[PDB]
Amino acid sequence: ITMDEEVIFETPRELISIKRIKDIPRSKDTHVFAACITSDGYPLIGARRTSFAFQAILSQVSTKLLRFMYYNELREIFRRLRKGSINNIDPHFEELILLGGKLDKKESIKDCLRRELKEESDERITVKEFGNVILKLTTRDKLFNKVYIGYCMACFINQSLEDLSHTSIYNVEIRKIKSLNDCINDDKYEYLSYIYNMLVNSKL
Ligand SMILES: COc1ccc(CCNc2nc(N3CCc4cc(OC)c(OC)cc4C3)c3cc(OC)c(OC)cc3n2)cc1OC
Ligand code: NA
Ligand code: NA
Repeated sequence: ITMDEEVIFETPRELISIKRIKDIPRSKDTHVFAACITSDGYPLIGARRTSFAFQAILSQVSTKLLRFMYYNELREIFRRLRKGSINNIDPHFEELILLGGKLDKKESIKDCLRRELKEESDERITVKEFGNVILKLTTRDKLFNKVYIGYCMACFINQSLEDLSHTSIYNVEIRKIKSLNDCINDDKYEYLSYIYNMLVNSKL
C-alpha cells in the first residue's frame, strides 16, 4: 500500500476503506489495532466476546441479524421470541476483530499496543518487533449505518500460534485468539487478509 491511497472492500455487513497514513490524529482518543504475526508465521485474529449485532440489539429482531450472533446470545433472544424455546439455528458465527484497544494521547502507539495485547491475551503476548506502516481502517456498517475508525500496525510477536490456543473465560474482550486461516468462511476474511499482506510486505 502507498501513502494515502485507499482501498475499498464490501461485505454483506460492512463497507470498509483501508488507507495508509503517516500519523494518527491526536485530537481525540482513538482505537489502535495490531496485525499480529506469530513466531511461526501465522496471522492472529480475535473472536470478540460480544457480537456487534447483539450489542446493537441491546443498545436499541431483523432476521439478517440472527445470522451474525453467537449461540449464547441467540438463546437469550429466542427465549424471549418463542415460549418453550429449546434451540434455534446456530450460524457458527464469530465476530472477528484485530487485537488492540484504546489509545489516549498520553502514550506512544507502541506502549499502547504492548499493553492491550498483553491484556487481551491473558498476559501471554509480547512484541518482538513493530512495523513502521500505519493503516487507517474506516468501516461503515450497512445495517445501522454507524461509522467506526481505527488504526492498524504490524506486531511480530514472540509466541507461536499454539502458545495462544486457550483464552480465559473471564476475558472481557475476546472469547479466543486464533489463526485467520481458521476463519476462511468469515465475511471479513478478504479485507483482513489484505491488511496482513500489506503490513507484512511493507516490513519485507
Ligand atoms: C445501532 O446501535 C448500535 C450498534 C452497534 C454498536 C457497537 C459500537 N461499538 C463498536 N462498533 C463497531 N462497528 C463497526 C463495525 C460493525 C460491523 C458490523 O458488522 C460487521 C455491525 O453489524 C451490526 C456493526 C458494527 C459497528 C466496531 C468495529 C471494529 O472494527 C474492527 C472494532 O474494533 C474492536 C470495534 C467496534 N466497536 C453500538 C450501538 O449503539 C450505540
Ligand atoms: Na456460538
Ligand atoms: Na472475506
